[PDB]
Amino acid sequence: EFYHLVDDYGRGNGFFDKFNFFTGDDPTHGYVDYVSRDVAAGAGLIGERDGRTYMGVDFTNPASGRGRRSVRLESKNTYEHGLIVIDLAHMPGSVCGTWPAFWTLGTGDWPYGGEIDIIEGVNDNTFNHMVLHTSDGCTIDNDGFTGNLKTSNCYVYAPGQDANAGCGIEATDPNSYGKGFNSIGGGIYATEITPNGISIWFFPRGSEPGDVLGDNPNPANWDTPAAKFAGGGCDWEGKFNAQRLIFDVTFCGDWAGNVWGIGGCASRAANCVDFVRDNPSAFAESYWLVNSLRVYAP
Repeated sequence: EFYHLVDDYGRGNGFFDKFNFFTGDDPTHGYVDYVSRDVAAGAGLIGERDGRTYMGVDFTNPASGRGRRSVRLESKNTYEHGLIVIDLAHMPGSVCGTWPAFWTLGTGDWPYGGEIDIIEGVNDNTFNHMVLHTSDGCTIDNDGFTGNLKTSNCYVYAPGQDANAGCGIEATDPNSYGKGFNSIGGGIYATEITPNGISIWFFPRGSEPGDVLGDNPNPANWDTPAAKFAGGGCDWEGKFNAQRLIFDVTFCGDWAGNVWGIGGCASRAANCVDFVRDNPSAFAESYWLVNSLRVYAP
């Protein structure tokens, strides 16, 4: 009643069988070499670790070619309305030069089917950033969530914002991302998509509701979400269509590479690319460790 399970991703190979591995050049122009499932398996980039599904990057070899090896998985199934719940024991760390994301992407030409970034950040970020990217004509209200609103216009080319900033909300818990998240053993991110808006809850390890992992979650009884995107400034139903789930870690590129120079990573090397190419050992923490991924429908 309210929500029922429609898709449990399981773990290991059964989990990977539910995704297509993207191998094209990075759309965000990162210094990354997305590899095939076979190559990933052969490189230790994907697998299982004590029952948890693992997806990481090459932290052994000096990089060459398109960039450091990683994987980008995009789900075979798509969902228009629903509740996506991911329980993570570990996510890519706050590593200089990286840009991990767990997100959703609509069908058709971007940004017309919408995009939802659930877990995303760069370099040595502390806080998670939850963000929507849409076509023109979608802004959100500033209430109903605990995070800090950074940009109110979800349009990817919104007038007063950096290109492709979208409408983002920054989480206030320092354990919501990277280093901190991993120090507590991770947690759960649940995101609900309805005809009236999107909500994303973050439950640090141990603080989750008793029904969040079960077969009939009821978000209506959960604590205030970390981010909520709603309001009359957007036709929620028309701005987002069927979404596929995506996991990736890219390096440098349009965001991480672009801000390398003004942050705490500037001292590691003159450029982001030089650091990522020459310091493989730095990326050992850049991996996802999934306990479960389950999608529900109303």
